[PDB]
Amino acid sequence: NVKWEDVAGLEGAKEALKEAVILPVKFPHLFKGNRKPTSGILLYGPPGTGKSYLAKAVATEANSTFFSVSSSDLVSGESEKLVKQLFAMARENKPSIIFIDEVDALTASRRIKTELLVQMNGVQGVLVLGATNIPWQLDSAIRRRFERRIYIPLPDLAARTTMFEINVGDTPCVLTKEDYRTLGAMTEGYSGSDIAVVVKDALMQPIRKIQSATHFKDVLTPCSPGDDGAIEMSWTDIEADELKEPDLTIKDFLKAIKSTRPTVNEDDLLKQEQFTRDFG
Amino acid sequence: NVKWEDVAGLEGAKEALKEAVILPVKFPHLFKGNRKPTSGILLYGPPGTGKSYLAKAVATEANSTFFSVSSSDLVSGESEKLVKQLFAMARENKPSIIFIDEVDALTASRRIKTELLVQMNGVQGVLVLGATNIPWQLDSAIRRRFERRIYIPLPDLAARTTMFEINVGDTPCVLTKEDYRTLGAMTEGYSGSDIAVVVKDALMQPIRKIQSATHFKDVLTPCSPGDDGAIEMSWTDIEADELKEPDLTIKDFLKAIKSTRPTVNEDDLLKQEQFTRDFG
Repeated sequence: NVKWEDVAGLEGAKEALKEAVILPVKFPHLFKGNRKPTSGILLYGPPGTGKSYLAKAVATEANSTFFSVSSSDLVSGESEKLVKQLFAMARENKPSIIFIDEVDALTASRRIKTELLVQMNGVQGVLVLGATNIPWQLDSAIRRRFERRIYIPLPDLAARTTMFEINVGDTPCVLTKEDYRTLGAMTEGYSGSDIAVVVKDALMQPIRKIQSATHFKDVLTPCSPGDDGAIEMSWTDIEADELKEPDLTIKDFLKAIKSTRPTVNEDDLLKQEQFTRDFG
Repeated sequence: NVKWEDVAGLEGAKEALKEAVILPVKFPHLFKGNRKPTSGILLYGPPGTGKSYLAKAVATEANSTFFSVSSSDLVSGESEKLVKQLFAMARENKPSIIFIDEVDALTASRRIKTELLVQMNGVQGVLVLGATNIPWQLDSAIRRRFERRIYIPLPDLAARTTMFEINVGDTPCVLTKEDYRTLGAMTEGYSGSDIAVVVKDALMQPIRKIQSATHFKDVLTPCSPGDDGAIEMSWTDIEADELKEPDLTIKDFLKAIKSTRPTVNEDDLLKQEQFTRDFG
C-alpha cells in the first residue's frame, strides 16, 4: 500500500525509524560492546495514522522479514502458542521485526501479556515495534519493555493529498493533480484514514446517482427533469452498453468531506501530548 | 548446522533442489506464461537423512525465508489456526519455503489435513517442501499436492566423514583428518543420524572412564591396577585441577560404532525403492 519513498510526512519520525530501525540492520557491526542497539520501539499516537503500514514500510526498507499480530485478534483457548510460534519464526529468520499492534490492549489475557513479556524477555536480529493509540493505558511493565518511544502524529497538510491519490487508484475519476491538493487542504485536522472513509463515500456517488434519478440525458447519463434530452425513465431501462456513468469530481469528494466530520478529538490529541512529555 | 557448501552428498538431489527450488527463486522472470514453476516438492527417503536440515539448507541458499512445522507437533484444540498463521506469514514474506515435516502423519487431524490442503490450495512466491520417511502412507490427495518428488538416500560412504567432524565440533578430542574418514568407512549402511547417536556415546567415554576406575596414573589420569604410578584411589580424591581427562580417540568411536548397530533395515530401504518407481 505505502512505499518508504513517500512515507516522509511524519515530522521527525521517518528519520527516527531510519536511524532507530534501519541504521542498525543496515550493517550492525557498528554495535559491538557497550553499544547495544534498540530492543523495542513503541509507536504511539492519534488513531488512524497507518502506524501498521509505517511499520511494514520501515521493515521493508530495512530488508528484514515482517511479522505482525494484533493483540485484539489474539486476546479475543491456546493462543498462548501463537505468540511462541510468532517469535519462534521471527527468531529463526534473519533480521526480523515483530509488529504488535494495539499493545495497550494487553492489559484470558494476562497469560498472553505474560507470554509476550517472556518472549520479549531478553529479545540482535529481532526488533519489536509496538503500536498504541492510548499509550497511558499501556501496562507499567509493558511500557518498560519498549525503550525508544516514537511519536506518530496526524497527517501533514500535504501528506493527505497523496492518500486521496491512493484510495482512488484503480477507481476511475477526473481528479486533476491540483484537485488532490485541494482535497488535502480541505482536510485540515483529518485522520490519514478518516480520509479513506470519505473516499469510499466519494467513490459511490457516480452509481449512487444512477440509482436515484428521474430523467437521463443523451450523448445515456442521468440529469435534471429540465434538460436537452431529459427522458423520464429509469436506469432499469438503460441498455447494457448504453449507460455512461457520471464522472467523479472534486464536487463528490468535497460533498464527502463535508458530510464526514473527522474523528480526532482536539482535546484527545492534547492528552497524547502529555505522554510525550512523560515518556518521550 | 549444515551449509549448502557441504550438502553435496545426495547423488542427483543437491542438484535437483538447485534447479527445483533455487533456479526459480534465483530470477523467476524465466517463468512467464505456460511456464509455471514448481508448486510443491516432496522429500521422501530413509529416516535420519537430515531432510529437515537439507530443506533449511536449500532455502537459505535460495535466499528465501524459512518456515518449518512438524505434523507430529501439530496433530498432537485450535491448532487449525497455526497452519493459517504459518502460511499467512510465509505469504506476507517475499519468497518463502514452508517445510512441513512428516506429511505422511497427516492421515482431530483430518481438520488439519484439510486445513493444509486448503492453504496449499492454489499456493509464485511460496514453495512448500514436505518430508516423509513413509511415502506410501501419504494420503492419495496429499501426494497429489506435491508435484516434483525428490528422493534423498542414506549418507555417502564419504559424507559421513564430515558428520563425524560435526557432532564433535566444540568437543575436544584427538581425531586426525584420516580418522574421520575411517569412521566414515566403518559406517557403511549407517544413517546420517545413526552417526550422531554413536558420537554421543563416543564423547562420553573420557568421563565415563574417570568414573569406573580403580587406579590413576600420574603426569592425574585413570589407568590399570598394574602401571608406573598406578595409585589405588578414586576420582572423588582427585584435585579440582589435578585431573587430566583421558583423550578421545578413534578407539572410542569405533567402540561406539561397534555397539550401535544401525537402524536402517535393508528390506525397508528396498520398499522405498518401489515408491520411486511408482511416483518418481
